Amino acid sequence: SGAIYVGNYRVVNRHLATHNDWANLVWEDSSRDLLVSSTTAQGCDTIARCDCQTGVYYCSSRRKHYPVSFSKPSLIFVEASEYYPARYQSHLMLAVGHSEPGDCGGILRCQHGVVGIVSTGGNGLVGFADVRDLLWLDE
Ligand SMILES: COc1ccccc1[C@H](N)C(=O)N1CCC[C@H](C(N)=O)C1
Ligand SMILES: [Zn+2]
Repeated sequence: SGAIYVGNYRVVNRHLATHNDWANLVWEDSSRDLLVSSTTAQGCDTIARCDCQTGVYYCSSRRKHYPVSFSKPSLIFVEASEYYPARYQSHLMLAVGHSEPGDCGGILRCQHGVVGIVSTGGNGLVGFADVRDLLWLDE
């Protein structure tokens, strides 16, 4: 679990969105596994606006933050899970690192701010849903 809180927005994995998220919906995209809802209080996270390929992510199944090198956002085939059939997920970046299903939502960040959140994993890989192209999150 986990979310990004920027301005009056809450960014979560679409597959983990709550009923309150759907009832206060701003935008959602199943192909990216992202959903954004509106919040009453203002958030403290800042979104990175860069092309960094190194950063640090939070792994809840280890209570640890790990530094990683990650690929550029791309269209990647993701195997069938209990939340989605086997499909191509877009705007996804891969890194070598530990992940388990409940790790989705953990933040990946670089020197400029938040880059994205954990969305996929398995076999010593972790995939992050990028949010750096969503310029409207800052307005
Ligand atoms: C962090 O997730 C994992 C980590 C290790 C092993 C396996 C997993 C998950 N079975 C996983 O990859 N997904 C399940 C949740 C939906 C994901 C998606 N965005 O399509 C795919
Ligand atoms: Zn950066």
